[PDB]
Amino acid sequence: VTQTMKGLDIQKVAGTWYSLAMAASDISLLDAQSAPYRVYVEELKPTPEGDLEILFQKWENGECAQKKIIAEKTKIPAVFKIDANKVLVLDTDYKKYLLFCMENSQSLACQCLVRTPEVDDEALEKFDKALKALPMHIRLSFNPTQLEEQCHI
Amino acid sequence: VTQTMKGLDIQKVAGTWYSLAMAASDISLLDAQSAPYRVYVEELKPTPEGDLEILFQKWENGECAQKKIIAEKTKIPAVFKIDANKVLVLDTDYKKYLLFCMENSQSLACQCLVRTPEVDDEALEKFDKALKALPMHIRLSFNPTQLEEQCHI
Ligand SMILES: CCCCCCCCCCCC(=O)O
Ligand SMILES: CCCCCCCCCCCC(=O)O
Ligand SMILES: [Cl-]
Ligand SMILES: [Cl-]
Repeated sequence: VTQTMKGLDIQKVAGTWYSLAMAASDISLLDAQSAPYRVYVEELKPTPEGDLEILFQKWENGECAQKKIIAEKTKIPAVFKIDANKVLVLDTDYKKYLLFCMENSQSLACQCLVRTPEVDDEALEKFDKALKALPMHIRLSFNPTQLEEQCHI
Repeated sequence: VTQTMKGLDIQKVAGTWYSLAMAASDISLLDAQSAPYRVYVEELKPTPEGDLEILFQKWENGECAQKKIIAEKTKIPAVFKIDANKVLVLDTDYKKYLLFCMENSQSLACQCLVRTPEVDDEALEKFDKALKALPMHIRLSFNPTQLEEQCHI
């Protein structure tokens, strides 16, 4: 991944987000409700030290689980680390959309986050543009009804 | 779907094809190996009367089944009917790629077929252009190894 947000101000990503689209290098990373990278972002909670707490939903064992993880800052404002993985922030306008990618050490999943439960065509175009450079083999997007449901069911 | 092949000569689609990419209006139409529209085209066998016999693979009950169906001609050269559905041929150059869609009566799945087990970037661009007009919520594509395996496993 060679696209990062220049000048990212992590404090201004605080608050509510919706996983409007997802994409991944391998079909099995997103194909089932219980696939490893099928994660629905709910809320971003930046810390004063500049770590990113993430609230998300994940389907585990026929149930939509509410989950929490800390992404630790690095020397690069647009790149965080997660234990189990790099999180890279590609692009955001803070008020409407955020594009990000997660990568292990060849598995890659990226999302288009939006602030409201609405299909934002401009944000999906930028998402689409950013993926043109990436070896993606699965793409999902969700309608506004799914965006307001637990695990987008 | 409002894109059909003007002047389609059904006889010249005869022979070998590979399902390089698939897309569908609903995630559950393509998300599992056993999803209803997860069909891998193998061979097209036009009949003299101008019907289209289709050989395809489908994963049923932990097994890759070899299957056969007849798409009946209509008054439109680019549109066929299948019992269980309209099949529409959007675009083909006969020698390299064929784009088609299947629709019931709101469910819609489209494929990019190629002649050889190769990622044809030009054909994927046209596939991408044709889908811009369609309400797709899932896209898959397959690498050359998967293209040469039963059910693209
Ligand atoms: C602005 C960055 C958004 C990052 C969201 C990443 C989601 C973390 C998912 C971790 C997977 C898991 O813990 O099961
Ligand atoms: C040029 C047209 C290509 C058409 C291929 C259609 C595939 C048919 C799949 C039917 C589904 C089923 O019978 O289970
Ligand atoms: Cl999209
Ligand atoms: Cl594609």
